[PDB]
Amino acid sequence: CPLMVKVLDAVRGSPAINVAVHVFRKATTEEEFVEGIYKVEIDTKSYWKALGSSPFHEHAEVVFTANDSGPRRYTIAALLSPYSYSTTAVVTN
Amino acid sequence: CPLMVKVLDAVRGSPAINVAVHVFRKATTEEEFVEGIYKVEIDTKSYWKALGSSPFHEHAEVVFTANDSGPRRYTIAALLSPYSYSTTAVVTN
Amino acid sequence: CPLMVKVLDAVRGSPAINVAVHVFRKATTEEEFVEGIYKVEIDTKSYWKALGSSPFHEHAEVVFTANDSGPRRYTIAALLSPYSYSTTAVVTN
Amino acid sequence: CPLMVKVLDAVRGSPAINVAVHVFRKATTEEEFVEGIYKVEIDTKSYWKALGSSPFHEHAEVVFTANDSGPRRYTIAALLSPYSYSTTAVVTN
Repeated sequence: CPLMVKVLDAVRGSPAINVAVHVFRKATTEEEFVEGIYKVEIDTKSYWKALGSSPFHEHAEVVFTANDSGPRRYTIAALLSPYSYSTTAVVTN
Repeated sequence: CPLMVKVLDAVRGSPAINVAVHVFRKATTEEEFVEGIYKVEIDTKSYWKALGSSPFHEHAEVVFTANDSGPRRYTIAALLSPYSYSTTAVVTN
Repeated sequence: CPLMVKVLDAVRGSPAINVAVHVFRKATTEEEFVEGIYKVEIDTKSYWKALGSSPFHEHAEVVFTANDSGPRRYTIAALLSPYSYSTTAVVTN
Repeated sequence: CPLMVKVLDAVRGSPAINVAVHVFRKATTEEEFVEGIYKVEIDTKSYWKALGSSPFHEHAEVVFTANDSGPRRYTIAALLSPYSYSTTAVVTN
């Protein structure tokens, strides 16, 4: 039972490529698989995550306040987008 | 029982490509598979996530306040969009 | 049962490529696999994460205040986007 | 059961490539695998992380205040994006 994978075998020219090839062959127990390829996070927020095993167990008093306030400019040209013969310009006068 | 996969075998020219090829062959127990390819998160918020095993068990007093307030500009041209012969410009006068 | 993987075998020219090839072959117990390739985080925030084993157990008093306020400019051209014959310019007059 | 991987076998020309090839072959117990390749973090913040085993156990009083305020410019051209025959310029007049 052979397995064969061909991706972009013969490439002639000047391309602009993003390639992600994931080949997986397999064969109280737990197994976890977390694969992440080409992940972009520009403005990402996580406040409470994975607090753990029994936090704040007894009479916890938590006062959490969060403010997202301010001039923030995120100017991106060609995010995760390859180009071959083009003109990518960010002109901020 | 052979398995054969061909993606973009012969490429002549100047393309702009995003390629994601995932080949999977298989054969108290738990198995978890989490694959993420080409994930873009510009403004993503998660406040309470995966707090864990028995948090805030006994007489918890939590005061959570969240405010999203402010001038934020997210100017993106060609997000996850390859281009071959084009003109991608972000002109902010 | 042979396994064969070919990616970008014969490349003639001047391409601009990102290649990520992950080949996986396998065969109280726990196994965890975390693979991350080409991960970009421009403005990423994590306030409370993995606090551990039983933190803040007894009569915790936590006052957390967070403010994101200020002029911040993130000007990016060609993020995770290779280019072959192009003109990437960031002109900030 | 042979395993064979070919990536960019014959390259003729002047490309600009990022290559990441991860080949994995395998065969109270715990195993953890954390692989990270091509990770970029421009402005990344982690305030509370991995606090440990039972911190702040008894009558903790924590006052945490955080302010992100100030003129910060992050001008990047060609982030994680190789180019072959191009003109990458950051002109800040």
